[PDB]
Amino acid sequence: MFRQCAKRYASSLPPNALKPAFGPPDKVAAQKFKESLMATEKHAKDTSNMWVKISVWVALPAIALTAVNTYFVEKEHAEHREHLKHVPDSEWPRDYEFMNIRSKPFFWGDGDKTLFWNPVVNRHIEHDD
Amino acid sequence: MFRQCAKRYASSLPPNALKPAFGPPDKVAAQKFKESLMATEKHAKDTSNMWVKISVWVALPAIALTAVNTYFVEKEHAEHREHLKHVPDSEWPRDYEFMNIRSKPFFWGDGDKTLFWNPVVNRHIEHDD
Repeated sequence: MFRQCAKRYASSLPPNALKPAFGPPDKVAAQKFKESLMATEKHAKDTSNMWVKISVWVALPAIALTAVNTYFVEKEHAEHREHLKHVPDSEWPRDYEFMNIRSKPFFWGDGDKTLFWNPVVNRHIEHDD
Repeated sequence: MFRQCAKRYASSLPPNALKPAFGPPDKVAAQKFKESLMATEKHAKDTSNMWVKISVWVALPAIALTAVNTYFVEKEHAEHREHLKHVPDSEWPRDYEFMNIRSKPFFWGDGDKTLFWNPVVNRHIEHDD
């Protein structure tokens, strides 16, 4: 019976459960910017895989130097002598066999046919196995 | 006279969709920049400069071993001093012929006489067949 004790000018019905807002905001560029991003996909490809992959890149030209440095380290020792002496000729395994054909180059020599009886034994005549 | 009214219909609705409006050049370039200056400042990054910057970081450790290698080879003659007599003869092109001409200056030398029997091959030619 008693409702609204004031005379209105136009029929209306303000909000009660929902607020339609009676004032258009100002910040509208913040939406069109974030909205364009959503659909527009920029993230792609694996950047982490390519990043670490660079390691091997510089690791190739780098080791190339360190690799040669090693040989240079023992270069001083190599030139030096400690074991494996090289003086006599008998030590040479090739010599013996080479001595055979050596009979031609020199041609002249002492005891060629007689000395030949030595190597001929190394040949060893086989029959079957 | 006049009879222009603003609100006549008792049922209005905000235009959901609008119509296109073409015309003269709008130029979105000058606006793209003016928009950034509006609130935010100019700003200027330089992450790319980090690529060359790191170059020095890795250039320190690398050159470290490189520098040490410089003295390493120098230690060669250092440790093994006293070297009046040469060695490489076939390597150095000059050496070979040099040993021949040196036969005079030296005058007296042991081992050069017999060895001289080899270089002579170059002096005289050999015609076979």
